[PDB]
Amino acid sequence: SSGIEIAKPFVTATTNVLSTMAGIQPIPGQPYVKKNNVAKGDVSAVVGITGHKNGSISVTFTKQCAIAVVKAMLGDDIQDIIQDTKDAVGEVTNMISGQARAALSEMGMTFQGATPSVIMGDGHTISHVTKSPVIAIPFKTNHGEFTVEFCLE
Amino acid sequence: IEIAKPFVTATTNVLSTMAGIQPIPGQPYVKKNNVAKGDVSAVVGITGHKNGSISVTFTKQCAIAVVKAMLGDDIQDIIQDTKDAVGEVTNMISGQARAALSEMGMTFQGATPSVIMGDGHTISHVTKSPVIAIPFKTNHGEFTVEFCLE
Repeated sequence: SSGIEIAKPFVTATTNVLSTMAGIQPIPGQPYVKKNNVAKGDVSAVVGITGHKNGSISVTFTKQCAIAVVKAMLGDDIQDIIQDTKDAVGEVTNMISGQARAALSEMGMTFQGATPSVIMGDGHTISHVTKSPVIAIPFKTNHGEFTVEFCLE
Repeated sequence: IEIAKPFVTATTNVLSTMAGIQPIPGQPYVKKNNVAKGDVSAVVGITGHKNGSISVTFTKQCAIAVVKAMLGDDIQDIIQDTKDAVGEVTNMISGQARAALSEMGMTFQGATPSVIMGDGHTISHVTKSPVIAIPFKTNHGEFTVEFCLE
């Protein structure tokens, strides 16, 4: 009904991508239906999906976690935080989209994926515009937290 | 830039019909920077003929004027109201732009939008294609629509 029942493909994709690319040992918590109208954080990414239903996948990182991801993927010494954040988080997001949609296809649901966007600025908010509930999955890592959100309508 | 025209048509039509605002389009250009900076943005993915995205980045002044117009000046919660009003505008820009694209032989599906708030945030499109930006002037300040296709 809410979409919480199909959280697994999104959670597994997120865990696998962050593990592989960043080595930050992501640990998902329990999915929940978001009751707040915003995700608040420091680096976010978002990518639309289309299919039998249309929706979106986002990830909102704490500053520490986004920095750790960028350092793990491109090296401890950060060349240009804006460009490297765009590139590293953008690739992570493309990979989460590809892997989550591959998992969904194996469950008989084909989705296409749009191009991601990366948002920066301390304490920005991102809000999904949808008639449906938004499902959030919080994560712990070795270097701070992030949350994955998705919706389908 | 011919491919920009459906996005300009949709933007101008939606803001006039829904928000009482007449945006004056400038010349589309290829972005040379890695970000668009602003106070309220919205973004919506598209798929089909190409995969891509449509975004809009507003100065605070312009975003407030759009939200007030759509809420009949009865803003009760700026966060919720911005989400709803800018979200609806973005949904309609996507729908109308894709209808105009279908008229030029390119069929696209649209994802659900997201609305971004926070003064001086940036949004960056993740693509190897060039990003096209269209500047607009209004009675309430500037905004820019960007899109990419790959």
